[PDB]
Amino acid sequence: MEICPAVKRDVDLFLTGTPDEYVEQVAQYKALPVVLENARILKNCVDAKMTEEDKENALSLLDKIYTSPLCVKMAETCPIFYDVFFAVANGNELLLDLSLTKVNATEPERTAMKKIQDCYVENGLISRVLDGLVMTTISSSKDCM
Amino acid sequence: MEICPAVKRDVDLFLTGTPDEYVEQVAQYKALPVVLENARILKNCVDAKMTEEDKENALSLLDKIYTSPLCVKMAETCPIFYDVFFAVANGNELLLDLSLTKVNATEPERTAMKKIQDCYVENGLISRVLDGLVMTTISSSKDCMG
Repeated sequence: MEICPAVKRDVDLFLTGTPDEYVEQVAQYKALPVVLENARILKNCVDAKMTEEDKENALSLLDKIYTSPLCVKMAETCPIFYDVFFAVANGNELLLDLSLTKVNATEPERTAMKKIQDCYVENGLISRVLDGLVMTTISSSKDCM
Repeated sequence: MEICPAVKRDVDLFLTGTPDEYVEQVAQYKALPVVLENARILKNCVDAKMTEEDKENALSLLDKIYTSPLCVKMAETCPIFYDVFFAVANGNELLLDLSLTKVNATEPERTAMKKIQDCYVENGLISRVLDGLVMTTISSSKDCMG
C-alpha cells in the first residue's frame, strides 16, 4: 500500500529542510533528548556529505520506491521502503544494495543512498541510534490510518 | 552568530573520527592530493599526541567557544572560533592564549589546544596548504551559505 504521507514528509524534511526544522518535526513524534541529539547529528552529517546533486538523486530514488509495485501493490504499507530504511539505519550495505536493485536504482542514486547509510555508520552512530523508535512512532500514528 | 554546523562537524570528526572518516570528510570539500596528504599527517599526529582526556578537554573548550557571546552575539559567524582555529593552525601561541582567556579556558583545556597547535608546528604545516583552504571552503559552502 502507498506510504503514509507523514512518513514521506519526514524523509523529505530530513533531506531538504534546515536542521532546526527537521529536528523540531522529529520532536513532535518523540521528544527524548537522545533522539533529538541523534537526529541533529545525522541531519548535519547528511547535509555536509551530500551535494545538491546527491540530494536530487536520493529524492529520485525515493520516488522509485514510493511508486514501485513492491511498495504500492502490497497488502501492507510500502514494504520496500522500510526494508531500505532499516538497511540504511543499520549499515547493512548488502541488503541496501539488494533492495535498490529491486527498484531499478541508477549508480548515482545508489551513491546517494550509501551517503545516508555512511552517516549512520559514521563516528559509531549505528551503535547509538534507536532505529525504529521515530519511524515506528510516525508509522503507527493516528495520522497514518 | 552561531557557527555553521558543517564547521562544528569538521572539528568534531577531526578530534573523534577515525583518520579515514576525517580525511574523507576533508576530501568532500577539497580533493587536492596535497591537502589530503597533509590532513592525514595532522590527524595521525593529533590521535597519537592527545589522550582521551585531552580530546575531552578540547571538546569542552570548543563548547565554550560555540556558546560564548564573542561567538553568538556578534554580527557575523562565530568570530572567536576563527581566531582560535587560525591561531592554532599557524602556530601563533600568543594569540591562542589571549583568545583562550576570552572564553575562560581551564588549564587542561589550554594544554589540550596547545597539543593540536604543536601538531601543526612540529610537522612543518604552518607554511603548508591545509586548513586555510579547507576551513575557508567549509565556512563559505552553500550549506553554511557563507
